[PDB]
Amino acid sequence: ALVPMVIEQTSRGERSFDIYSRLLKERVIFLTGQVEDHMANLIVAQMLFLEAENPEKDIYLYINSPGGVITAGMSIYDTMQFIKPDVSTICMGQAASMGAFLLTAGAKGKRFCLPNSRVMIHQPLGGYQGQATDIEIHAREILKVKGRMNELMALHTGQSLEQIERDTERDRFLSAPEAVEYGLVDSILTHR
Amino acid sequence: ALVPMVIEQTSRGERSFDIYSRLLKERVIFLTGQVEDHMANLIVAQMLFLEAENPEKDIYLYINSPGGVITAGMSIYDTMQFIKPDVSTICMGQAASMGAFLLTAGAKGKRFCLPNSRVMIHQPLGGYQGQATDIEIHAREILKVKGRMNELMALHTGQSLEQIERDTERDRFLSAPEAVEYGLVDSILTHR
Amino acid sequence: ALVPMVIEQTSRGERSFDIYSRLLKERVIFLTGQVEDHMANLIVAQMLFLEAENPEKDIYLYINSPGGVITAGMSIYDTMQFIKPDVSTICMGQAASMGAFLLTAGAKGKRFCLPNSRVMIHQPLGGYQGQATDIEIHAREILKVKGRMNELMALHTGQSLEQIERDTERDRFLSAPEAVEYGLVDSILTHR
Amino acid sequence: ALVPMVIEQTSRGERSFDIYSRLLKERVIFLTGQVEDHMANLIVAQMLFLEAENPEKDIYLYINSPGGVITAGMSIYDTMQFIKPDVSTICMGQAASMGAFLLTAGAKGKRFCLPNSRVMIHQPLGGYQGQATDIEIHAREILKVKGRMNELMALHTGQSLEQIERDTERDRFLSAPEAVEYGLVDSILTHR
Amino acid sequence: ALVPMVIEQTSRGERSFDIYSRLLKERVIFLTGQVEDHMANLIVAQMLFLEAENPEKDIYLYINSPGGVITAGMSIYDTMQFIKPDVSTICMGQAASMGAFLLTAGAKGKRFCLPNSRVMIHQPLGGYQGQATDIEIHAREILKVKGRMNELMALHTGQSLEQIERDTERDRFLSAPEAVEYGLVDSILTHR
Amino acid sequence: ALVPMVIEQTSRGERSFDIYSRLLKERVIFLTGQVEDHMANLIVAQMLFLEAENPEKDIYLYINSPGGVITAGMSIYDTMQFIKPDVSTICMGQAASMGAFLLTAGAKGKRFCLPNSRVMIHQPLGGYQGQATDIEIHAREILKVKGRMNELMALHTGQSLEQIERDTERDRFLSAPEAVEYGLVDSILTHR
Amino acid sequence: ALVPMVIEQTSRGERSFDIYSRLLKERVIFLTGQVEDHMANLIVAQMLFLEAENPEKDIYLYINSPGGVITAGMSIYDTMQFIKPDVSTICMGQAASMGAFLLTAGAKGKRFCLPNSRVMIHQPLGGYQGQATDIEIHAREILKVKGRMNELMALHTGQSLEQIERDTERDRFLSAPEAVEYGLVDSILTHR
Amino acid sequence: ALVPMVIEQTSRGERSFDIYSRLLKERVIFLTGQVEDHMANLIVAQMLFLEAENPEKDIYLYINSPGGVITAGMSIYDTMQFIKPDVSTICMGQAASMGAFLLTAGAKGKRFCLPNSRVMIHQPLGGYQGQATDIEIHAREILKVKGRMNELMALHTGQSLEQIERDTERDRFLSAPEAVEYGLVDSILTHR
Amino acid sequence: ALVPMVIEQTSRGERSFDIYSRLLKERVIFLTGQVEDHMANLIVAQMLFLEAENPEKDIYLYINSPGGVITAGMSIYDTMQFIKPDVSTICMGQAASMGAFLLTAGAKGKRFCLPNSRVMIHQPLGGYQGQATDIEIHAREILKVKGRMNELMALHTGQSLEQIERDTERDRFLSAPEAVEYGLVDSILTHR
Amino acid sequence: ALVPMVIEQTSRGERSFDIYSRLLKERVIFLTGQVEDHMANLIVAQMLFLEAENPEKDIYLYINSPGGVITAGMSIYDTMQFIKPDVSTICMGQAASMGAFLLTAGAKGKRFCLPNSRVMIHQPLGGYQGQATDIEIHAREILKVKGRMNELMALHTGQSLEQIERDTERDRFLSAPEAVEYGLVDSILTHR
Repeated sequence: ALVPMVIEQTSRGERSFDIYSRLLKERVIFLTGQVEDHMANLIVAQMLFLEAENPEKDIYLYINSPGGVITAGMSIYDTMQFIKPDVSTICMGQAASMGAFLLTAGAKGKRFCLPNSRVMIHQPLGGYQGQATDIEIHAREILKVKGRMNELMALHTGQSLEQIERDTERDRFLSAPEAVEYGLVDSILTHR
Repeated sequence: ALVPMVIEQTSRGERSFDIYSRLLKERVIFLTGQVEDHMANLIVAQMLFLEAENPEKDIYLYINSPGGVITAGMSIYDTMQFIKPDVSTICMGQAASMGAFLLTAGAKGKRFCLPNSRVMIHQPLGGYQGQATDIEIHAREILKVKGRMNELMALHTGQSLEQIERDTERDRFLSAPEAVEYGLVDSILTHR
Repeated sequence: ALVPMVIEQTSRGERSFDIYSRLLKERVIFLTGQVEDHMANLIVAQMLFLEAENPEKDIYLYINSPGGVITAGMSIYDTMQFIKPDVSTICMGQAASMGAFLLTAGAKGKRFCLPNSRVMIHQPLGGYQGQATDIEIHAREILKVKGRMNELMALHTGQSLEQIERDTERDRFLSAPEAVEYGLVDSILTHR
Repeated sequence: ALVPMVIEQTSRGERSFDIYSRLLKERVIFLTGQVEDHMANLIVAQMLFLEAENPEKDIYLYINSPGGVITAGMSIYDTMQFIKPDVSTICMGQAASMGAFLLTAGAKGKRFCLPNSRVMIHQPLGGYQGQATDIEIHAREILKVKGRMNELMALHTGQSLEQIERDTERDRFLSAPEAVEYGLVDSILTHR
Repeated sequence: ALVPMVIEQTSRGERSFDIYSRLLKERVIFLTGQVEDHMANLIVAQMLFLEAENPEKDIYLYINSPGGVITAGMSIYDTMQFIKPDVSTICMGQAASMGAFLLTAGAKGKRFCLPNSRVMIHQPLGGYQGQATDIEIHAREILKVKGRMNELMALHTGQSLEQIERDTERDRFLSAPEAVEYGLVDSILTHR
Repeated sequence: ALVPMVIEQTSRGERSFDIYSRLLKERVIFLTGQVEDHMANLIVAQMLFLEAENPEKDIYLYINSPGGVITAGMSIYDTMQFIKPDVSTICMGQAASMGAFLLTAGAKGKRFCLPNSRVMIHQPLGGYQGQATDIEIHAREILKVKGRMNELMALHTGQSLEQIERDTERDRFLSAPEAVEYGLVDSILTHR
Repeated sequence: ALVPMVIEQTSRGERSFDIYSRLLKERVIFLTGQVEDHMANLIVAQMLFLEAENPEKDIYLYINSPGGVITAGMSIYDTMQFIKPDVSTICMGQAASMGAFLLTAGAKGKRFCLPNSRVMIHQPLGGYQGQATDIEIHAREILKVKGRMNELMALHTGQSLEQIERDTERDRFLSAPEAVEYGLVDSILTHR
Repeated sequence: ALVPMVIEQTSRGERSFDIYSRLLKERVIFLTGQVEDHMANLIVAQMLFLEAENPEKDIYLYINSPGGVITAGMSIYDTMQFIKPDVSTICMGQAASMGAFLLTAGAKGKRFCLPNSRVMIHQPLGGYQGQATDIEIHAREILKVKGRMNELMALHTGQSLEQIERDTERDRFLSAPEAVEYGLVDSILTHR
Repeated sequence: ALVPMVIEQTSRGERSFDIYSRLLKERVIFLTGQVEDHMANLIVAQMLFLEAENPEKDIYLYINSPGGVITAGMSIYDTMQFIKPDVSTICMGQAASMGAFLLTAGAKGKRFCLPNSRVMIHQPLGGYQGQATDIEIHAREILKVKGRMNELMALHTGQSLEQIERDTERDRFLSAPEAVEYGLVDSILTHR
Repeated sequence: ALVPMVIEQTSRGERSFDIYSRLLKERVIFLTGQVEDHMANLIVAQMLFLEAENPEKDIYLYINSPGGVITAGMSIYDTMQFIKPDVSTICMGQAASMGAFLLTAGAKGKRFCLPNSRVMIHQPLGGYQGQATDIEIHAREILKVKGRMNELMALHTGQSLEQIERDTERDRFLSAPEAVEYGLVDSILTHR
């Protein structure tokens, strides 16, 4: 019973559903832990599934994540922009590195975070071993990636590009009220 | 049978339910072991689930935990303070560190612990490796967290902030009667 | 087939039940292996369930275990004392250390053990590493626990406190007839 | 609950399927992780299954993978060309190495990638230990494969063979707009 | 969801089968990965099952494998020859070593491979440690096996025995068109 | 040459001694690295040897060390106090923990440190595992040692005892000028 | 001979020394590999030994090292400044990090490097684990060291302090001509 | 006897030196195995020692090595160019990578190799992990080194710079007669 | 005493040499173990040393070794062919692979083996991992070496090249008299 | 003092020799432990050394050995037969396997063993992994050795060849009196 069962009444009222499936039914998706490929593929499958179910309703994404692989994370980034319905992202716990990136990518006006949460941002990491010529190729690609993400942060936050450039040089930590002022989230949820 | 099944009768019931799901129906949630992200993620889902079923009834949270990750613990804390119904926390076994933190966060007047339990509190731990510049950044963040945790302790317990500041310098152990006197819990359950 | 199925009859049933669930239904709980947090947590859930189904009948606890974590063991102890129906404990195989402690915690007149069983008792173990200041703090806490466990032994067995302290300095082994004379159990079951 | 369940209505409505089975029903297949033999044996079974279900409709293949074993990739490669309905390949995240090989192999006019994706191509890798005579045999086989892979790239992309030969000498990275101009994909999906 | 489910309508309409069972029903068996005892044992059970289901219809065996244990593989070989209906083998990906051996053992006129596949053949491997007397016994046995394997290759392929012996001295790789000319397969499948 | 040889002339001039023996001859002892039993024993043998050669002349002890095991360190301390000639201690690099303790134990008026050195002091560390009874014994002994070390610090430095106790609760770092003002050393050497 | 012996004539001519001792005799000291405590201690012993032999003659220090422990490096630095004769440093191979620091510490007008050498400089690294209180203490100390390290660079190179701070934020590599222009060395040696 | 002793007569005849010292006396230095810091440091000492002994006589350097660290190899190179007597290099066994570089650095007209030797040349290897900004710094530095090594090859061999760049793209193996035509060596030694 | 000392008299009788040096003095060199770089390097030094001592006298090389790395072995081979005095090679125990190669390279008429010895010959081994292009480069170099080694076997033994080529396809073992007939050695030593 | 020094008087009397060198002087050689190549090589060097010293006097070889590699051991065997003076072998402790082989190889009439020593003999051990073709080559190679070892045993002991072959199929143990009767040794030593 790592994951409990719940029961809901309908017509027949017989069906029971793993608590996470019960939430998927209500259009709630959770993103937790490291961002990698298998995890991300599952999240994308859930979004495509909900898009098909009802193209006219919002999807709520709950984020609590330390970061992860950029390539994997970008498949979520693009799915969210490609599917028709809005995705509203809510930050709880933490949204760091790639987690923060996806958090700001939610529908404008619908980006919210709980009051004791933390958001942290920073330039991408990477590395390589090989011949001097291969090193050059791989170095150029990571720099292009850094530049591209810098452009997307400016687009979603409203900050100038140069300001974004300075702010990601070293780990930058933001409290929930700062994330609001900075422009990463629109508001802080407080009480029901 | 790591987890046994139980049987209940209702309308046409029948229906068997893993003993932990049987208790979820009674609005009982257990929090045990280390506080981490996957566990915490699941508890939050359970609280949202109960909040939706009946916004007007109390949720009982059983705590028996040695401590854990602060970020994960804060996710739980913020949900408890958001959802409409009261959460009544009961400490059994131990509530140490972050576990103690969540124990006192329950609804006022409803924080209760069993007579042979133990509660322990202490300032947060952490660390880092890197360039002197990055060490500075990370040191500032841990100090801010320490400060925030102390304010929340003072708020929930009624102690002055300085008293909280002195008492968490080193591990402080409290017996159940001491937790009551100090202000971490309101009362001790004895016999039905 | 690690755990076999059994079939029972009722009205319409039939009904197949993991052999351990079949016994939970008869108000029988088994406690085996090391006492720890996850397992203890489950024992507690089972006792609360049975208490609700029929507050007027006894619960039988079968004990066969080498010992374990005191904190986890205390949660079981407090629940046994809190709930309304008597809990009758039966020792088979062995009841050592924390296992022996819980054995004597059963309802008076209802503590029974099988004739070739063994009971062993001893003062608690522990340890620590750190600054001399931290060592003192932790040393005091273990001594407080030792004192508390002795009080409870004296209370439940009828021995004076001084006698309990002398007898637990080093491991002490008792045969079933010795446990009866000493006061840990009330009687020995032989043949039906 | 690693994979959530979804419920759909039909006549009776008794349909409960893991989200991936639910999407197979809509003719969507995902390819993620390394390309190997057990995985690229399940994809083949799924494509054959869909071909029979309806020989006149498109199959959608989502590709997000770093590369893999050429043999495994080739059984997929040949099945896609053999079966009657078009396979439309969509690149998300990354399509590197053998992953890119399969991406370009989809139906003409239907090869598309999301805007922040990456495609990377390069000559095949391998190795051997043994007698000089065996080394020669194995060296020849890998060179034949390199030659064959280059012909297939030229066929599908429209580049001359010599241009393909010059571009795969070292890891070549292409951004989504570059893949379009180069000829690996036909277009970029933007919004539904 | 490692293996997806598929639904099939009949009379009443309730059929849910793992995709691999769905294909067994169509008389398709898949042989992949290393050939060993447990897997070989399952392939034989499936063939006997189909033989009984309908003695007058062909069985299709899909082969994609690097090789394996001769002893285990020979139990598949003998079953294929014993049973009544023809077994048609199709090579995809690769058929190396023992894989190639089983490939050519299918019904004459029905051995077919896909165009980008590879087939590789070689003399058997083995080894031993022990006293000089034991080494001799084990050396003789492996040589008898080499002899028997060559006779069967010559029988099924039409090559003279001497030609088979020369060609298996060292790893020999054959492309799909060569396998056809050599006589390992009868033809190459192209498009539906 | 992990350690080089040097040549000096006396009478006949045939003197080639390892560089460390050459300096022992000038009544110079180097103490570096962790202070543990085998190494400390050698430091003591060297001091006894020098005392015998000339009871009226000073011995120079160079200190550069991160810490030690205390017991070993005390045998060095007591020897320095017991032998007749003054031991003048010089701190280069660092003198932490036990190293700092021995540094201040040098003859009054002769404690000196180089200008870019660091001195750090703190209360002793330790630990134990066992029965609650043994834990008590070991905890008492470490506290007695802490007390004794503080008395010796106050004696040698001129600080009040109360001040020493407060200052060793947490690691305290002192720059060379701070060591002078505090009273750990008498002066800073500058240039010959 | 891991290290060869050489023969030199004097008076009787019976002189056979380890080539490194032969060079110590010419007032040549080599500093190579990581800078740590045991090796640094030896370098200091050699300099004291040479200072005693002839206070009026220059000592030559050859440097080829990647870096090391700051504390160990400082004991070398202070001895060089303390002893009377000029120490002339020569860089061959590389002088990185702490090695670069010691290189510039040589007598003004006598710092020289070979033409294909490399010099690299950066801010110091460090780290720590523990209670938030201890983290603060250790973070403060590393920052103080960083500050001290910048003052000495500016002192020896003639650069302004602000310029030094900017230039050590991230590793900066200098070719031999750059080291001269920047002021780390006075000149480049070419041919005897 | 890892290394044997040999006897030679001068005056008194009492000379028994390790065979390698015996050859150092004849101005012969051997460079074997990987080039690294400690070994390179020793070669430099031998070369300086021989220059002093007799500035007018050639030094013979035997090379047999697979390659090594560029920095260490460069300190050898600079010494060869700095010291006054010519250094004649002779290659036996192999001179690969950095080993080949040093081979060509010998005095013009005196570079010679044995007839069955092999010489191999290639571009520098390296790598790095860290932030995109740090990658940018290190990648640039390895490219600067590559450029410098190519200039030195062209200078010593007489090849144009463009020709050197093309030839070091991938491992290039040369036989002794090829090394002569290319210009890495002046001639092949045959028989005494 | 892994290696014993022996005493011999010349003039004053003061000669005590390691038994291996005692035999080096008689112009005897032993070759045992694998032929690698460091060991081969020592043999070359010994042969150069003996050549200088007396250019007109034979050098005896005892061979007992299982194999080697070829490159190191070729430096031994070239030295034997360069130095003026004949080298007489004697095989005892075994001369396999590279050992056999060096055995046959000795002076004609002076190659001899003991009667119970074994000689074994085979084509060279090697391997490589990497891009298909690099595999091709490395795969060519190993074949050039195979070619050259066969050319030298034929030259020294008198066998035709075609015959050598056939005989080294697989391990070929020869007894002492067979080696004589084949032409690897000139004769068998029997008794003094 | 792993090995002690001993003093002897000769002429002047300045003689101090390791105890093993002292015994070599008396023509005593010890063979102990496993037989391998580095060890065997030393024994041969010692025997060649003694043969030269005095061709007319016996050499004593003490054997105490569990066995070892035949190839290495045969180099001792052949040297013993080649050199002019008789070699007398004495067995103490044990002479097993190859150790027994060498024991009987001593001069006829001079093979002696101590009364509680034990001797054990058995056919050769070995093994191989590879292609069936290589297995055959290596298997024949070990059988030839078995045959040759059998001939030599019969030659030295006087047993017929058929008897030797029957006796070595399984480990055969002989007490000292049986070794004498069998013919492995000539007699048993008793007391001086």
